[PDB]
Amino acid sequence: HMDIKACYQNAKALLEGHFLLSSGFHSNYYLQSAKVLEDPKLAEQLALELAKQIQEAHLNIECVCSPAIGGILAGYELARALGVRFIFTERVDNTMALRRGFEVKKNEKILVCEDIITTGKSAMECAKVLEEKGAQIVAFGALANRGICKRAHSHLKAQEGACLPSHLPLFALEDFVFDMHKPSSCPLCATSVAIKP
Ligand SMILES: [Zn+2]
Repeated sequence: HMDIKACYQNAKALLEGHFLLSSGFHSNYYLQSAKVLEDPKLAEQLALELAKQIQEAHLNIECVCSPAIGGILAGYELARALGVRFIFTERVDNTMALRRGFEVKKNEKILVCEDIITTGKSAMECAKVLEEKGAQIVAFGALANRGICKRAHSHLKAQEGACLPSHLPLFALEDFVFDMHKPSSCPLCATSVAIKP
């Protein structure tokens, strides 16, 4: 229904250039999700669209959790759209932890939401914190997917670097598949220097 790519493009959330990503791969694009989430009206509309997919799955989500900082707004709007509670994990002494008095009930059905899933590494660190507290991780969610992890309802395949488990669904609005080059085989490196975004 919502034109996802046009939303991100109009918001100037799509940076074109030469970037060294967290996976070690070089790309001609980078996504700045904060440029979309800056607008609560856009964030709500995207979260309502995401919730439709989640509800079709009948997973009985009781709580949405996000790893701080970037995943916070997306997960929070998703929790509002689902009519459930929202909690977040944060890095304390360089390790993911659940603070702020947030508590998890034993076997609480939690969806781990991010603003964007690249490798799914931060989402996995968040899920491990919750599982150790007795929670059941039933799904992963994101507004945008980088085509590294496979999302539900897509004909794309999971790639090298994917960290999310194969037995749990990932729900995302769209796949933002960019050129991914190995650093020793990057065509952009011939013309410019790759910078960390
Ligand atoms: Zn390069």
